[PDB]
Amino acid sequence: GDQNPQIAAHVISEASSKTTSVLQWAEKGYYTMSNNLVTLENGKQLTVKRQGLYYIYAQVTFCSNREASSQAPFIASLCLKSPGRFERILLRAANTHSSAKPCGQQSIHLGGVFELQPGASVFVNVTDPSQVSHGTGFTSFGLLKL
Amino acid sequence: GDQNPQIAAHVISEASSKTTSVLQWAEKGYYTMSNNLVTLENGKQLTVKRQGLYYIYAQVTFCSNREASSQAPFIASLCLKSPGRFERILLRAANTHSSAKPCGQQSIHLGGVFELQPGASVFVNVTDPSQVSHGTGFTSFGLLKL
Amino acid sequence: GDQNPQIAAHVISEASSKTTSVLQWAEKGYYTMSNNLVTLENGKQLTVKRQGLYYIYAQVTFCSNREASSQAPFIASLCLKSPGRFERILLRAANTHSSAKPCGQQSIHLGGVFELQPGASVFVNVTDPSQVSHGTGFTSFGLLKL
Repeated sequence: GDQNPQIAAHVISEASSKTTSVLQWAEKGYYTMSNNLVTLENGKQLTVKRQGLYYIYAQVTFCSNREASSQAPFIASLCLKSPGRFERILLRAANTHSSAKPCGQQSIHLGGVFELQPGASVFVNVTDPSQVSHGTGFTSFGLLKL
Repeated sequence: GDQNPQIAAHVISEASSKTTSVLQWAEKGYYTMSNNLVTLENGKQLTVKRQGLYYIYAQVTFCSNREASSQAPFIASLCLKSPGRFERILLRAANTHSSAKPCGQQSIHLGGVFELQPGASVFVNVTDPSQVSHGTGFTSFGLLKL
Repeated sequence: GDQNPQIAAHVISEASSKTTSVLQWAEKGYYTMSNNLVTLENGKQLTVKRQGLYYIYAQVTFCSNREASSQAPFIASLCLKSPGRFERILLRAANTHSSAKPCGQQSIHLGGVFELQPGASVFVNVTDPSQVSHGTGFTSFGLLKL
């Protein structure tokens, strides 16, 4: 206050206690939720209350074994739920593990501009949630209205 | 309409049928072209009609063999054509294949703020176009005016 | 002039001549410093003179041996100095080297939205500065006010 009412979010990773495969987040650590027109709904997803173009991003780090998760690539997907609609993938990134190298810590950065409908919402899928790296700083998600 | 006339683009990968090495794009899938002051020109490049600072980004995923493409690193470059000017690289990212691991799916994220002249334009170069991953969600390109 | 007075920066890598581990930058090559309300202070850090939300990003490429830097992962961190405050990490990315593969060129992209206080400032830490790749286009840092 007053220095906020742009629409923007930045949210921090947290481990799911359920079989997952969508990422959970919190409003903790270095977080942003600049106003009531974004919210973290659990979800866990970022829900916008205004239509328009948004820059949307995620970062996922994981630590992984090649010979153990041999299935085969890690992939993180930015996905969209719009009201009364099926779900879409917006972005995906793959990284390999590569059989048989050891618990390698790797990151993924995803980002682009998309239209959102009022009522929104965006989330992140991964193939390998147990392998995900829970920070600090390592795994995050957010958006900004342009 | 009306919810658009920011300058912004987001465009989706597509395979070239020519020996390449610049990426081709389409206005398909989750795409954005928010007004007539950006266009996808083929090219394929994003052409802006206004000067100013832009955030510009690409994401390139590829699937690659180490022992096969042994040449040696994959590199994706964000490059600039300005009117009556030579061409410049703005950003580059390298990823290794690493001789001899198998068709490993890897991604690259590129992004930064740059000045563009009226009439523009930006494109993406790669070393290894055949290895590029054509989505969905995998390979993309765009920009936003700040 | 006039086409600038957004707050934005984009700055280019340069090798430290000191034992480091924070990255040095220059206002060279494709750089941006859109006004006196951002500066590159050495530092080297980006210092803002206004409070508010910023998109902040870095890209770090490095070339690395697994068996040589065996310690074990490369990590780049976006960090914050706020006036009269301790220092915080905003973002981190890890990449592995993976013992024993050869001088592999790899990149990292970091980015998110954060609040900055007047007087600011942000910088990038790495584990392995000697391994860092000094462009052109390879290693960069910047921000934009939203």
